Amino acid sequence: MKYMITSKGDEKSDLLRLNMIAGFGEYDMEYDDVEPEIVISIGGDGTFLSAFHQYEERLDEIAFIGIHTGHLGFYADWRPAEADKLVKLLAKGEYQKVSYPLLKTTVKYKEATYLALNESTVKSSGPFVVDVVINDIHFERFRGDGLCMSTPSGTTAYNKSLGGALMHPSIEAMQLTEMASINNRVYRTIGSPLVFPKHHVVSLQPVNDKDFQISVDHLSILHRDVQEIRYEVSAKKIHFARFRSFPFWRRVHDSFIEDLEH
Amino acid sequence: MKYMITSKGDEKSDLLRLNMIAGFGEYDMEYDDVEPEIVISIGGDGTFLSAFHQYEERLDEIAFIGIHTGHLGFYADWRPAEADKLVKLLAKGEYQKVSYPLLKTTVKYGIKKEATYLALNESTVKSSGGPFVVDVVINDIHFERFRGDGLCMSTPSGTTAYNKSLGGALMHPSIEAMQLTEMASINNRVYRTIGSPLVFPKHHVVSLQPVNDKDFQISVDHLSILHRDVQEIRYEVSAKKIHFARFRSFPFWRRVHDSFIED
Amino acid sequence: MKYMITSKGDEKSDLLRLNMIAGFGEYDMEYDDVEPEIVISIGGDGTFLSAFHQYEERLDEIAFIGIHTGHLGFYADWRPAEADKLVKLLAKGEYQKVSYPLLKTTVKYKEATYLALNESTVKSSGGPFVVDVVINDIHFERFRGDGLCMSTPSGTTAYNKSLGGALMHPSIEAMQLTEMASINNRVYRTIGSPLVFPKHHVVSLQPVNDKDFQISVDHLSILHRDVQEIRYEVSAKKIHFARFRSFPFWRRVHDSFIE
Amino acid sequence: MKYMITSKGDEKSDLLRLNMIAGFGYDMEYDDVEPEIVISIGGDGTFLSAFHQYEERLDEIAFIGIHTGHLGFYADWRPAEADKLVKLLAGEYQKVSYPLLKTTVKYGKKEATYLALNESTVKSSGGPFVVDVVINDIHFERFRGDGLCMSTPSGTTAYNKSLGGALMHPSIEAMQLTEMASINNRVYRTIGSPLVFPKHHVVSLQPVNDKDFQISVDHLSILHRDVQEIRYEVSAKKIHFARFRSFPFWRRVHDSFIE
Ligand SMILES: [N-]=[N+]=NC[C@H]1O[C@@H](n2c(SCC(=O)NCCc3nc4ccccc4[nH]3)nc3c(N)ncnc32)[C@H](O)[C@@H]1O
Ligand SMILES: [N-]=[N+]=NC[C@H]1O[C@@H](n2c(SCC(=O)NCCc3nc4ccccc4[nH]3)nc3c(N)ncnc32)[C@H](O)[C@@H]1O
Ligand SMILES: [N-]=[N+]=NC[C@H]1O[C@@H](n2c(SCC(=O)NCCc3nc4ccccc4[nH]3)nc3c(N)ncnc32)[C@H](O)[C@@H]1O
Ligand SMILES: [N-]=[N+]=NC[C@H]1O[C@@H](n2c(SCC(=O)NCCc3nc4ccccc4[nH]3)nc3c(N)ncnc32)[C@H](O)[C@@H]1O
Repeated sequence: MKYMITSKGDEKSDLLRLNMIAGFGEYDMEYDDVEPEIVISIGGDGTFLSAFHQYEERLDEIAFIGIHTGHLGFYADWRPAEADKLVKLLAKGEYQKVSYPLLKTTVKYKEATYLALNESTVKSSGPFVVDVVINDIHFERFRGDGLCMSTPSGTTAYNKSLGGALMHPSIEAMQLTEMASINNRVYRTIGSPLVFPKHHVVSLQPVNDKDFQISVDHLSILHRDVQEIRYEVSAKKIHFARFRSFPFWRRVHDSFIEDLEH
Repeated sequence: MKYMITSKGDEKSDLLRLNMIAGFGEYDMEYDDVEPEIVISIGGDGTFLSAFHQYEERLDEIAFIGIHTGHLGFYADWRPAEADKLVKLLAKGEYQKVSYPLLKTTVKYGIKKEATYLALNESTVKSSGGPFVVDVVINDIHFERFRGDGLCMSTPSGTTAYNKSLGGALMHPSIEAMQLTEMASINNRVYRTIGSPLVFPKHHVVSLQPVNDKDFQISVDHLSILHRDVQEIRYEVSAKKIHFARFRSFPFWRRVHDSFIED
Repeated sequence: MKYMITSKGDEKSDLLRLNMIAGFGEYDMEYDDVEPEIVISIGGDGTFLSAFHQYEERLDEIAFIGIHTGHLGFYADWRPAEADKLVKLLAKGEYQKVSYPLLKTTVKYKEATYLALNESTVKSSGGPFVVDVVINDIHFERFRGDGLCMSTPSGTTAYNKSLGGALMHPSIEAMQLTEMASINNRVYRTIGSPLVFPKHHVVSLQPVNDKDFQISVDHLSILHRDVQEIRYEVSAKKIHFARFRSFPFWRRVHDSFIE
Repeated sequence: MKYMITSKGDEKSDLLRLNMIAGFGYDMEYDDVEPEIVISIGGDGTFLSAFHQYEERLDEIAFIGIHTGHLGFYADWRPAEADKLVKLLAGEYQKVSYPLLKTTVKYGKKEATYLALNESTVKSSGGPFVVDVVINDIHFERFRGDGLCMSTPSGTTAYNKSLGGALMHPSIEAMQLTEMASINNRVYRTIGSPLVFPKHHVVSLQPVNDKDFQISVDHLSILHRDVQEIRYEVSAKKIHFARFRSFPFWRRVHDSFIE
């Protein structure tokens, strides 16, 4: 079937990319970059995030595959030495598909919609002060650096560094974590990370400042005259192609704990 | 239908209990503390915790109701003044049922029989005196070697309890999962731990296996007893769920708001 | 003696400033913004930091007084109405001096020294922040996250607290280093815990690849390019406060975060 | 001079112990009653016992730590260097002193005083732990949770570390307070952040309802009934180490947690 391969930029990612295209030359797989069914990412998680947003409009007919050139990633779980096996396994078209939940970021000032794979942070452009609304009701009023709404697969990313909990991707939910919150007498926050299920809307409403630095995954720009920032578990899901059992907790173990065989 | 009422023990709770019983008497409601279909807890979350474990063999045929006599609890929603409105909505059967996930705790010993436990809040494992050292095995795969005070596995509804004090994340009780939080992990070179709380879905099994000491202080909610000659402690989301009689619409996040932020 | 008064810029601060100078000249008080011995800050903690950075060269000859026009701060403690008796006591020279430790920040590439009253943070200029933490000419860890924060004892109740740092009394001559979203994994293992360093201890931050950092000293943040080394140590200079009443540090902490 | 050696219990410690004593068969006499030099073999736990065993004469005793297992913060030296320590001990060495924690327990009778090398903790006797934290005769917060930990500077790398506390260099004469599973709701509001108190500061823990507490001092933990007040302050007494080579505190922290 149709496929394509993305690259990080360095010689290593480019060389391996050309190798796989050559390998698929002995199989009935039409190389296409405008309408593929199998997107392969070579490099790191950042490279995977780019490939996701590059084809976020066709997540329905695309199974993503990750290859890490450097250290082991959570989206890039295939080794460069296993590229030969990858080509032969991809040829038959035999693979189970695994779907991960996504985050729907809606900004209201014209309504814009963004799909997050890892997280969607909201900072200020001075002091960051907003009001957290959960399903059309007041929960708290945040003051600090910002807020981070993470996906299950994204819990191991920025969410982890912010003290958030690690959540298995089989769970369809989203997690809200604080970023350098100041818990004084005036601005009281929950402190603890908050995990929201489907059909739950987290609305971030401004207090006095309308300019907020809204970021989505690997993309961070400045939005102007913002009135409301909505968050909910998107109906859209990213599909992966598995040929080998590589448990999510193993990837967590090999990343943060230890990797004895490497 | 059959029902029973549990009381905290104080005057206000016992007083409210007697009047509710008399209230149900004016309808088709039989008092039965052996096989109740409805269990009403009057007091607090701790009192509600006792009522749960009192009928943990009949959770499939029981809809629980909580009434707080003091401060607001996550299980005891109803106000004592709403007891009159409660006794009538129950008699008519004008209510829906909501279910929260539970935690299954299996304790295996040396070959003596294993013992299983259900938790509404959480289940914790600590040492019997010295250092607490266990191997955390996730789905038959080793994850970390833990050294510290203990480990806490919490239910979704139990996240607002001991879990939160330990730095755990607050989960919505609709989510079928379980959360593992550390209790003062040394987290060094020899005993490297994840640090972050772990949220496990259904059909996932967390195995705690002894390294040296085989005696552990195992706690389930309010109950905490010493277990000797332990070879394995298994955690997994139970297939059994606790059922709540729903009348109003009290948001879980509002209860969190009223308890930790402001009321 | 030779004094001066700084203002936030608002109407309330400027009015109270003029109402203070008028009562100042009523006594033996020569206004001097060149050789001051008493600096009165009117506004908030942010206004106080400005008054501090305005006279870093002569900190050993100046006693500071903070008056909050807005909310109560750890520096601006005096009330807008308590400025009446403040004029009298300040003229007779009865106040006691209280000294707080300061943080020295040196950027290396000809060096560039900075003094901080609250803290000094180092973040990346866009990409990931990866540096090597060197304690006393010995490597301690390789950090990868949003950045690091070296806080003064008096600055612990500020940004340091938000980052999970500890609150230490300003009578302790030390500096505290806290992490900013450390990834803390295999190849970038970090201590996690906030580190408190005494005097004569030097914390050197060294780049790995990118040498462009967003160095921030208190209220200002400069995008330093071509950075080779960032050194932190407890400065020999200390800020002096004119003590009139008795307002305990832990009491100020209680009023802020505990209600 | 007079000396003595304590053992952990395992064969690795007792065998190494007997080998060292034979090495002083110099002008060194084995005296466990009035020693001038105390050598601990095993781990930090073994060292703690040796400390409390000779807390009567801390001013005239230099301690040496040897770890048969993994590296400790008090048990510095590896058994491979045990021989070189013998020749060096028989007296070319300096003396390093670490601060200690004084714990005072009042009842409702007399009072009890204890010295801690690592930390002192106070927990409940079964139910919820609820106390009032009083700093210098001034109320600070009403704590509710598992307990509170007051740690020495050298004890920060122990229980304090696991509780999310800050790491302090043992040259800083202070004490650190950390929380144990604080519920931190609207009725029981706590600071959350660890608190570092200097000398001459008294932290008083006062009961609210229950007066029975599980008070621990280092490795010892006993139940105290009818407690009226638990006072914390930096002790005037210090523990003396016999410094041989140069093993920095931060390097020792690195080898424990970073590696
Ligand atoms: N790969 N990539 N590109 C973007 C992804 O990086 C992840 N991320 C980020 S991006 C948010 C940000 O403000 N970064 C500021 C500087 C920075 N970016 C980093 C990216 C990776 C590791 C460290 C970083 N520090 N920060 C952190 C952090 N501290 N620890 C861990 N992961 C982070 C985040 O999930 C984002 O999706
Ligand atoms: N006064 N003044 N100006 C500079 C002071 O800001 C204090 N600070 C800062 S400055 C870092 C920054 O630029 N953060 C972006 C969002 C922000 N800026 C703030 C400034 C003051 C209070 C809260 C802020 N949040 N952040 C935080 C934070 N999260 N919690 C607490 N205090 C913070 C810090 O102590 C510094 O000395
Ligand atoms: N060695 N020795 N024995 C006494 C010392 O153990 C230190 N400690 C303690 S004692 C507190 C306690 O009663 N914990 C429950 C059982 C326990 N003891 C331990 C000792 C070392 C590591 C883990 C432990 N868990 N806990 C912890 C902990 N989690 N991480 C690190 N160090 C701890 C404490 O500093 C005390 O001085
Ligand atoms: N009856 N009854 N209640 C039992 C419930 O107490 C909750 N819990 C516990 S029980 C564990 C324990 O033995 N802790 C030390 C003594 C204790 N018990 C408490 C009960 C409530 C609040 C604080 C407590 N401290 N600890 C804590 C804690 N630190 N913060 C918050 N909640 C806690 C836990 O969810 C358990 O289900």
